[PDB]
Amino acid sequence: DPRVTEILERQIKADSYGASLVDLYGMLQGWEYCLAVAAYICSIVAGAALPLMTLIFGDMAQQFTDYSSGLHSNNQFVDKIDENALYFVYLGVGLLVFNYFATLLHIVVSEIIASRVREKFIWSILHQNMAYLDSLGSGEITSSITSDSQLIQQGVSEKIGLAAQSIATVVSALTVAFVIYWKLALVLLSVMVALILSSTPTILMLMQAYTDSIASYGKASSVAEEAFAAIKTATAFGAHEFQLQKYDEFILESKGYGKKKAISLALMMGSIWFIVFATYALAFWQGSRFMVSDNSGIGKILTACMAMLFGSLIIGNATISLKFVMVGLSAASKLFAMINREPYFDSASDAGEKINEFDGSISFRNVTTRYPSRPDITVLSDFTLDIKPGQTIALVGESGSGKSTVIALLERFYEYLDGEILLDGVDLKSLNIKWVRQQMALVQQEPVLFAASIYENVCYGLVGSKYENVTEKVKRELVEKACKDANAWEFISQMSNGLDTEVGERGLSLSGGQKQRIAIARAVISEPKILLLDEATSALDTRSEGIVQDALNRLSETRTTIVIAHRLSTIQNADLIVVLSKGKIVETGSHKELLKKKGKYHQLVQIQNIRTKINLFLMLLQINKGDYYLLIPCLFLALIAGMGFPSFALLAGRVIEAFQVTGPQDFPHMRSLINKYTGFLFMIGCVLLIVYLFLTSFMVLSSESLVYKMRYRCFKQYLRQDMSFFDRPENKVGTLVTTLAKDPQDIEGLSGGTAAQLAVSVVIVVAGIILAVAVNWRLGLVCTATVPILLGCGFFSVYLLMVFEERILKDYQESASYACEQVSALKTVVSLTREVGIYEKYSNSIKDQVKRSARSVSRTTLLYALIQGMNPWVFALGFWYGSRLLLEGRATNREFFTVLMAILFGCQSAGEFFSYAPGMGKAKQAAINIRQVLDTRPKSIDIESEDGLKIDRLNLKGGIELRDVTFRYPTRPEVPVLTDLNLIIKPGQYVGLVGASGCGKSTTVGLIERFYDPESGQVLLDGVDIRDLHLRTYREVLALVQQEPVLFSGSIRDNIMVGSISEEDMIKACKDANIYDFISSLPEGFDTLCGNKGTMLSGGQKQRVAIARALIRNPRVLLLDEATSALDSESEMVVQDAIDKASKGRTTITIAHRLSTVQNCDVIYVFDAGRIVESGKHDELLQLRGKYYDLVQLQGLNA
Ligand SMILES: COCC(CCO[C@H]1CC[C@@]2(C)C(=CC[C@H]3[C@@H]4C[C@@H]5O[C@]6(CC[C@@H](C)CO6)[C@@H](C)[C@@H]5[C@@]4(C)CC[C@@H]32)C1)COC
Ligand SMILES: COc1ccc(CCN(C)CCC[C@](C#N)(c2ccc(OC)c(OC)c2)C(C)C)cc1OC
Ligand SMILES: Nc1ncnc2c1ncn2[C@@H]1O[C@H](COP(=O)(O)OP(=O)(O)NP(=O)(O)O)[C@@H](O)[C@H]1O
Ligand SMILES: [Mg+2]
Repeated sequence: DPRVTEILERQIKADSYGASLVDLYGMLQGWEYCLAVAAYICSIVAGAALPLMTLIFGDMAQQFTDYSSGLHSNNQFVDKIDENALYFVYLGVGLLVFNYFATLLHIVVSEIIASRVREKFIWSILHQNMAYLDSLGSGEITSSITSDSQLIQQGVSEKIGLAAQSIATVVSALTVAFVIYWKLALVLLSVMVALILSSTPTILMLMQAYTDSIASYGKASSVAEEAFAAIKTATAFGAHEFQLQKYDEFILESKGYGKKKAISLALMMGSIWFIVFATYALAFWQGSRFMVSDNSGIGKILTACMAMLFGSLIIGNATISLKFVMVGLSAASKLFAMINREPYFDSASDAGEKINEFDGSISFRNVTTRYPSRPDITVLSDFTLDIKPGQTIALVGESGSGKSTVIALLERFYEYLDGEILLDGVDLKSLNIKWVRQQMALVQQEPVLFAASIYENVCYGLVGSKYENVTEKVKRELVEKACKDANAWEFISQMSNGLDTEVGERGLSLSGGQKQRIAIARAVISEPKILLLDEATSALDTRSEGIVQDALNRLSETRTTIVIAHRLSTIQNADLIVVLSKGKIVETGSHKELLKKKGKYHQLVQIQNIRTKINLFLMLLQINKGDYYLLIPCLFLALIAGMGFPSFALLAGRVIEAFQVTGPQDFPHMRSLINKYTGFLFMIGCVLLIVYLFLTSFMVLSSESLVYKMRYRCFKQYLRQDMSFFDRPENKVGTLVTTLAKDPQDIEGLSGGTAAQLAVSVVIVVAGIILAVAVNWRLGLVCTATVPILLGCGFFSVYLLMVFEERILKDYQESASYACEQVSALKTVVSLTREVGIYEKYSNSIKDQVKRSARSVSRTTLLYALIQGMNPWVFALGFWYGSRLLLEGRATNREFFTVLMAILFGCQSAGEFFSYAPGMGKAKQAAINIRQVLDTRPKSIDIESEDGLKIDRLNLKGGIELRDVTFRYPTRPEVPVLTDLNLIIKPGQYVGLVGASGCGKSTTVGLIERFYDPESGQVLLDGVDIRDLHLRTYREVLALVQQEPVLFSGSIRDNIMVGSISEEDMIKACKDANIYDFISSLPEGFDTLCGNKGTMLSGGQKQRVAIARALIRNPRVLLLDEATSALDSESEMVVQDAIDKASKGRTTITIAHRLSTVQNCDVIYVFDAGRIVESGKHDELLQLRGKYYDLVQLQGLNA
């Protein structure tokens, strides 16, 4: 027990890992480290040189004020201005150079790190033991290959460079502000820190609201998942409003939390602007108060104020960039957990022995095995067997005996706890695993061919052979010979290219017969010593089976072979047959020997013989008409913003002019002016605050509303679709749930909030331009011509960042798809030992991709650096022109700084709208997908349409008639299920539809319920076609009891009343279902929760609840689609008691696999390939000695 349990956990134990940036940045080797260092240095420099613009602005402001006061001569003013303009030019050039190098080197280093991570991941995944790989959920490895490596690459991409730039900018801004003027900087820092620690409550509230909304939509998404999975039951019982009301109850909680989200976002975005203008006014006021003692001047006050705000504003950029770093580290924590895990079997190394002159003899001695997933069941117990060279052995038995467990033990996929497996007397645990797998050839039931030429697919089996590295002509001859010996040359010659044709997604797609023969050729070409045939003809068509079986027999006449045959006629001439029952060998010997013993083999042969004998924005705005009451004020607060920012610029210009003091004699007057305007700069600062407290709020509210509708309607548009919509491969339950999660959420980027923000930004930009032109037309015209440049730069910074974000995902697609292809077929890869070749191909692909990607990036990084450096040049031109204007008297210091602050506000307000650009990158896509979903309408089976003859209960006879019905499943229209089916149920008949499996007897339920319409033919209820009846009332007449009982999450009373068409009909139905006793025995009454929690119920009680649900509506036609073909024998009797009572008094159509139930049917119909072969009662069918007789004999033997 201790050793066994330790082995079973160690085979599957996935140890966790906590990754950091040390692990990610240690992927560099040697001279690559310098690149990383260089990148960071550049980033830091590109962040430290940015707040020097505040220094140069302060110096130019001081020069302008001094010249206006009359302190210095024209020549001095011109020379100083020109020197400051040169300083802007130098700063712009430096910003360009360092931004280029920082971005390029960060991207290159991220490419290198992620490529190393990808290589290590694929190498590690390929060489894990199969037990761990099976444990990994479906699609986990492919998601780690495709969508977890991009996150790692982003975490160390230019995003971390921008985070470092933001931190450096904050540090440098604080340093500049404290070095130039420390007293005012200290006062401003104290006030800002106080106002931030005072806004910590609002941030906490916003994060809480986000978390609560996420949880509420998680509950809503669980309701959506259960409805889609149980869409048949909901369609049959008309539970399309019940599911929608359970969904709407949870997407109305998300709206309630979105109202807190809106309030918190409005408060936070108002606090951020309160800090801005409060600091501005306080800086100017306290600087004037300190000037009466320091003579600091306007320059130092402006430098300190600008540096403080600059530093604070960039804190937001650091947080957004650091989000990517945190997400990347979490993805690394995942990928490094798997990369570091050591496999249970050391197949990567070359440790082990290699048998020379391998004969091909195998020996199992008391082999015992328990799978790691289920450590309590012994799948294989005391397995003993000896296979001499040349002996073809056959493993037979019922499903779950453990036949494929022997092959899994041989191939080292799983570990055997006790016993001993010997290859020519050498223990299997002391042999090289890759060599062991090379000495065998595994031919599975489902053949896997990879996306390559048939020549390459066949050569995939030459790994580790003596012919692995030979001249290509010898390889071509070998492939030709192997394809001839596999009966594959015949159809290969027919194809145009021949051996070079590409079998895979791209190129021709072959039938199982061709794919299986190519797999046989790939197996034979290696000349194996042991052949493992695991049902190589199980899924094959009967006609194809002949050619392939011939190939398999010719292959296996001369090698040690272990045949697991689905058809026992193929293994009659096997040298030895072993019968397995629950992992134990019951008998072994020749065909004639076992038959004379009349044991399990005799029964299996008899059953086989019997079976053989029987056989865009305006659209969403129009949808959300409610936003019309959130767009009447938003065009009035915008007007207020358009009259508040120009006023703010005017006041700022007046305050700067007030500082034109020649000496200490002007300090009193200045102070008075400073005071007065600083009052207005507050009174107009608060008004705008109020606007933000409303405006942002409305934005978020609007968005929330839209999302809610885009959820509700979308769900209401999925429940409307007919079953053919849900049969399509794309419309999986998980896919539809993910679409409901994503698209309604993502369409929030083109809501009324975006329109309001765009309108506000446009109004502010236009108001700034108008104010600048009115104040001084000579200056406003240049401001009008610099604003297009200053806005394009701000937009294209975001656009190029988006391009950098998209490149990572769009570039590693030709290579991630290859890895997902070779990993989705991982047992085939492992058994061929194609692990090294796949590693070499994938590594070469991504190594080429790195070199391509660096040169791809450099071109865009050039433009990004140019845009980043553009701003100081614009400021230099503006200041030079302004100084030339003050020279000629055509402008005033007040007018110049009013224009400057106006264009500053315009560019800061238009940069709020550009941050919406990434969102509209996805929202647009979402919008078009949602429009298709809303427009999707079922062809004929529509529940919402009120067109059709309604049914009258008084005249409702309840008879059914399928007249000349033929039907094909739309997914596979080639294969017919029903052909020319003529069938009649008279009213009140208890009819049973028995038949061989695959006869399409269960499709009659779908046709009567009108899940589908017949391709050609008619279905009539009481002489009236069902296509002319109202679907809702028709389905209310019917009732359905499915094979596996479905109970939607909720109380027992709710599930039982789903089929209600008074609290006493429900009791009566529960009594008729023999379930009321169990209900009264529950801790509570009918309020007990069943779905997904509460008192769990057995299959019998679930089926009885389903029967009561069907019974409440008092149906005239009860459709029992194998209501007991899921129950154990003991439970089946009470469920059958419930079923028999329901049949009395109404038309009942029972499809049953256990023909004991249908023994009391008035008329029994037997199906065969979709047509009614035999009809009549039980005794007459028995006397007929036909297909029903064979079925009852088969059921008697099968047990
Ligand atoms: C699951 O959660 C998902 C998440 C939900 C929202 O999370 C919030 C977390 C806090 C965070 C990052 C958010 C918005 C504004 C951010 C603030 C701006 C302020 O600016 C400063 C500096 C400048 C000052 C003037 C004002 O204060 C900072 C101290 C303040 C700040 C950086 C503190 C952190 C805030 C988003 C994202 O969803 C898209
Ligand atoms: C022109 O291109 C851009 C220009 C500026 C920006 C920066 C965006 N700003 C940080 C938005 C500031 C928002 C904010 C408000 N309200 C604000 C701050 C300062 C402002 O003037 C100094 C301001 O004027 C409206 C607004 C604060 C809440 C932060 C980005 C740009 O591209 C994304
Ligand atoms: N990876 C696994 N983890 C746990 N149990 C497993 C695993 N694989 C198979 N089993 C169970 O082990 C038993 C034997 O499985 P298996 O060896 O596949 O039998 P089989 O006779 O080859 N099946 P079949 O090919 O359908 O006739 C059954 O109970 C299986 O459900
Ligand atoms: Mg099997």
